[PDB]
Amino acid sequence: MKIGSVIESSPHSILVKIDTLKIFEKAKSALQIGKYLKIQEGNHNFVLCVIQNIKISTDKDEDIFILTVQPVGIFKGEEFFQGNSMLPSPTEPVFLVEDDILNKIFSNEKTKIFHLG
Amino acid sequence: MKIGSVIESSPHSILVKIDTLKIFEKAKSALQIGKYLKIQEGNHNFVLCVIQNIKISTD
Repeated sequence: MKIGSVIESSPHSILVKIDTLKIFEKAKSALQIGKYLKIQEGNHNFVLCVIQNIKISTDKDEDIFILTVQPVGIFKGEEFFQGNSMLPSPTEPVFLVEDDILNKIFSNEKTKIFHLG
Repeated sequence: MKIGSVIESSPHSILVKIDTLKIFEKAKSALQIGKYLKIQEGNHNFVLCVIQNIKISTD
């Protein structure tokens, strides 16, 4: 919906399809190797994944963008967990990710904060 | 029939098919990690099968 939908799947990797032209160029800053994405995976959950490979298909008049992602965890409500088993199926949109949630993940209340960089 | 038919039979895996998109939309809630399906296998002896973390391959 926001950027695209998932097409294929596997017990180790997830394959995502992204529309071309305006959508890719508008949000090309956040579409790089090593960054993060979130997938709906049902109704109220969300699965966090990291980008590993980006390709463009043009042969046989099939111009489209294809991404490979690997999950890292699932956050339910306002808290983050690790080691997710439930995984998304096709017709599931991807809704990008912001930086405030990343700040919340890496710096929780108390937890004996020790800064690194 | 109910969901689909069998494409390939092999000693280690069975390749199955789904008829159309409406069936997939209705049964999306039951095709995911660790879900179970049964195949006819002759007259009445059903065979239980297991599927992986996600169960799809759109082609």
